[PDB]
Amino acid sequence: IPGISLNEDNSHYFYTRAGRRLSAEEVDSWVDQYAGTQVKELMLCPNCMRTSYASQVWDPIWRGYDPAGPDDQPLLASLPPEERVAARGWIHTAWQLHQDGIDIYARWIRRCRQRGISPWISMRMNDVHYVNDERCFLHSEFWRENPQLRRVPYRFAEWTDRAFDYGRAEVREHHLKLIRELAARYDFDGLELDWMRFGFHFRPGYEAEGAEILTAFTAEVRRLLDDWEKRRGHKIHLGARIPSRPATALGLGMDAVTWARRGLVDMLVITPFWASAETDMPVEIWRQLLEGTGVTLAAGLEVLLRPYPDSPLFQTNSLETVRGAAASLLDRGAQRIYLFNYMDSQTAMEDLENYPTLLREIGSLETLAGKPRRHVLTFADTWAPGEPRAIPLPATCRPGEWRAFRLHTGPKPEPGEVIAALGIEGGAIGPETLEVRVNGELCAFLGLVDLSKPRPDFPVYGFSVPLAAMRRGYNLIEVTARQELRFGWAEFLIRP
Amino acid sequence: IPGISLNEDNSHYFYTRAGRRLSAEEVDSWVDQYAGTQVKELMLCPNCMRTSYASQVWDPIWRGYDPAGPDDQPLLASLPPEERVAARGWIHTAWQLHQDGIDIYARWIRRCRQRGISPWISMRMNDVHYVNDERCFLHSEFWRENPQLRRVPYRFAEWTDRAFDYGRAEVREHHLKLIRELAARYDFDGLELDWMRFGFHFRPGYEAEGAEILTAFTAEVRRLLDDWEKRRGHKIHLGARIPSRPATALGLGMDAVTWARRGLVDMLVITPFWASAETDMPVEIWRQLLEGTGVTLAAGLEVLLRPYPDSPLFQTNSLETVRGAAASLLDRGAQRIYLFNYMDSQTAMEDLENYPTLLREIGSLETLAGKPRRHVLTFADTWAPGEPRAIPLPATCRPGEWRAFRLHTGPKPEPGEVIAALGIEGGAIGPETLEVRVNGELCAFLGLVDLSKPRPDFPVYGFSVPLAAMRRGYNLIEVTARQELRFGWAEFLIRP
Ligand SMILES: CC(=O)N[C@H]1[C@H]([C@H](O)[C@H](O)CO)OC(C(=O)O)=C[C@@H]1O
Ligand SMILES: CC(=O)N[C@H]1[C@H]([C@H](O)[C@H](O)CO)OC(C(=O)O)=C[C@@H]1O
Repeated sequence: IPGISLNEDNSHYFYTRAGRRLSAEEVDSWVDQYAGTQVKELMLCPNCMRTSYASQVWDPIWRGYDPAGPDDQPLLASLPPEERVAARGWIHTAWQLHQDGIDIYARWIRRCRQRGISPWISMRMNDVHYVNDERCFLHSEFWRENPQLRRVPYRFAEWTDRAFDYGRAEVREHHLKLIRELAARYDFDGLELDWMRFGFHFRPGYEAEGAEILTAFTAEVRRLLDDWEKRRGHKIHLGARIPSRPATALGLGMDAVTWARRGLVDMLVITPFWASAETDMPVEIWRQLLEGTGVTLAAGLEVLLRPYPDSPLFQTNSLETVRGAAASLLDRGAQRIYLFNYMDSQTAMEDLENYPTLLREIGSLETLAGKPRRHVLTFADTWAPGEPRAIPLPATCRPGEWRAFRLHTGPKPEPGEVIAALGIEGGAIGPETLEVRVNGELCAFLGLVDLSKPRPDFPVYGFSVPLAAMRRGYNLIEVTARQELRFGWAEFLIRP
Repeated sequence: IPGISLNEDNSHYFYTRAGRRLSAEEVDSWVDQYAGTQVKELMLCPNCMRTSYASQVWDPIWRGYDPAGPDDQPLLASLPPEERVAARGWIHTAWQLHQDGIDIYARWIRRCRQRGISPWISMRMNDVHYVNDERCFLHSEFWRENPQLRRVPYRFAEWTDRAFDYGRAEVREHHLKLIRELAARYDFDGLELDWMRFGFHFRPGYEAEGAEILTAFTAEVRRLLDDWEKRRGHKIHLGARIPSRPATALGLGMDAVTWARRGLVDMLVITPFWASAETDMPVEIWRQLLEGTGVTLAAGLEVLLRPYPDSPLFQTNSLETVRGAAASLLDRGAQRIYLFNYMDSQTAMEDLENYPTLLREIGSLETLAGKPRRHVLTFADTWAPGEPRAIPLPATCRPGEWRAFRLHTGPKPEPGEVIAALGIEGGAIGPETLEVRVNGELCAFLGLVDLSKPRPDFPVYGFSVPLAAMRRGYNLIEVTARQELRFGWAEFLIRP
């Protein structure tokens, strides 16, 4: 019953359908794949620094576009010729829809409502893709002309260094301009402020004043949508993406409990940025923080599943790793599972044959029950400036030393098999090199496990877990090694 | 004013006054030093595994003691000879007081009230000092005879491995027996359950079950004190010492939010274990979690101030650094500063001449205002089993890299001098080796700072901070180095 909130990004549909002359009929068909599933809400993202629709207050993606011209035109000049082709696909497809008198977002919305989906607009508040290229096609002229409006003038070590500083009146006005336009143009059920594109909105050190500013911003947005409620004659929701732990959220100027208690938002999505889905997020704590506010708390997944920040693997979640994260977060009280980067092609799970199943299963413990699942140890990609970072992997165990890993496996397993699986880096073990316990109980050595992808490029050793040992929620792997070892991977595989 | 809560431990008074034949008058005079200070409660601890008073349900510290005998006697046999002298100091003074018809806790409670100090009893729930010595004097016979009731059978790498398992009925009953006697024998204004001696109460992996069990335990205790309120004809307060972060507290089976909401407790002490004071604890989050409960949230300080876990430095807080931590924790909403291990001797601040000063200043922003303070970067010593650990120091910065450190410095500085001071390990810089910024602002190179204790044993470099840079709450040091450098210390010195 909690269900699925699914984010469709600003660029995907225009990139993947480039070169077909899209009919209103085909545009509508995109909403159909999500109909009759556990999907309750599609969050349709129309923007980055530029809009994918023909905006009158902001730059459409095709501003500067010579549609008859060659790939090497001023708008695309700054990309390598190969990347001009990909980018021109997004730009041209978007442009050609506007010329055909097709407003893709008014169409998708209309169609969502026939097919029993609540349609949302999700706004990227501070996208900074490719800001290392000040000539890039997808930056706004406002950004290009106002370097003084950026977060970090003294260094460029990351893209967020060039993000807009919302400590500026001109920056808030610039994004309130697009919100004012989206509310007037589209009759949506809700607006999602996606603060997590890219998460960083203030001068380093100013995040306190930042919190006050983003609360006063959200209140002004709530007060705008209250006027549209009258003009439309139905409730319009306001929701927000925010980081996965409450110290990080407030430390990045997002005091969400305040937003919540002031009825400024009615939905919050705790999520990582990108680098990996978090399989472990403190939902129980967020629920206590939000008690009596009537906000719906959603646990946000990302498509990547990676063991540690410096890992060279860039594989995505599978149906089994997503039922793993789903089971867990629902168990911990998630009122929605929110999918970001799980689209129908290109940016998507690699086991794309399983997408129809996924959208029919991960929105409920009922439909996850008695299905194979994988609970993988990952990491939080996002931390406030100077905030101590808690990263479990990789983990070194010296001879005679103990290391514990807690993994959230949500509902107590059904009758069947449980494996605790540990990958070892550095090119090794025998059956006794590791002593492994789960919740104190000795686990049998199984041998080398042949994982399905997502999997590491190093040996994964399996240990059979007494079923009785496994608990609701966190389950604790403890290991000791008789040889020095580095762990780069840890998961529970549960096979009812 | 928020004021001070000060904890007197189970052993200190008996160790330090050993060899004096204490009269009722001297016993009473121990309270008087705290009279006229900002101390609002004394938290009088009467126990480790054994009581320091003449208990009839538990072992007094002197069970098995031969008062006339040599140091080389069974109860003391297992210690080195010179350590027998210290232990017999505690055993004999405790014993000799009982023999003189002096109940030290009854005398302190009554003397507390005469001096306008609210007397509390603080019980150590699971003290495990010297559990490596199975024959040690201060273990209860009940512990020695029941190894099956300990937390971890399958290894012995830390003292907490031999702590009692509160998952067992027998363990709970053992601890409820002492609580029932404490409530009958002493007329205290409140009891504190000190979970944080030593914080580890459950088999590894059983902390969820644990949380239900400690809530019910707390509930019986509240119901017990409800009866004694009628018999005493006043309110009896119930409180607890819990870890510094909600996720660590709940992962060690302490759901203080549930305790607070159900009116089981009215005070919560968020505290480190021992290895260092935390100068940074998320007070603001705890206040939001506890909103509408009426629970007085106390920020716990410890006496040691150490930059990281593996540091060989074991220096205590000074007046300046307790001013710093106090100013920070009150600014963020601490409704009391709670001092553990800040006694009148032996276990005490190294600058003990400043102890009278400390007791009259650290319980109010007003009395701290315009006085020199030191805000030192430390760490959280306590993490739930397999909980990823966030530890800021030490921190390596490679040539051209940026490292950030957030230090909580509470109220905006008054006119004067603000130094960001950074210690560098490994044996050596020039004035242009570090570019140092606070909230973006270039800090002038000051040179070597001669820190008073507590201080690192490696060079400390000062950086003059433009006054107007400094914000209320966190202030961000950002540093980049022209050469690879390890940071072992960071603080803000504020010198109005
Ligand atoms: C085809 C492609 O790369 N799509 C990427 C998309 C795109 O870069 C953006 O829409 C530009 O605005 O961004 C994101 C993102 O996590 O935000 C993920 C997608 O993989
Ligand atoms: C003299 C001495 O060492 N006292 C130590 C004391 C003692 O061990 C305990 O009271 C015995 O039960 O314990 C603590 C403590 O932080 O727990 C700190 C004291 O410095």
